[PDB]
Amino acid sequence: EAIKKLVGLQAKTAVVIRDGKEIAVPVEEVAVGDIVIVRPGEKIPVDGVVVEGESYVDESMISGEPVPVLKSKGDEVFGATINNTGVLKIRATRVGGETLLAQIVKLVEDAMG
Repeated sequence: EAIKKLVGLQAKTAVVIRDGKEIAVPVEEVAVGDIVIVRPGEKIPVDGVVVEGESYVDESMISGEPVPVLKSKGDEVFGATINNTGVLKIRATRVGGETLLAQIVKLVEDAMG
């Protein structure tokens, strides 16, 4: 439920493109600037901006909106959201405690702490 469910929704792994090749890494190893590749059906692991591809993304777990949202080059995407329809390449813009999800968690933890 709620916040506890959100923490459980965070990605644990990512696939980054480094030195011209895909590498699967624990999500903690993703850096701002990394190019991440996300396949249809996979969780977007960090916040970022689409650099390649076009796909409907399911953001219901954060925004509560049941209808997925079209993401194309230049659009922002959020960690923990689910990529639905097409492969996306995304440049990471916020990772770790800086993601939207992490900021929500922090807001609640701080207020209730």
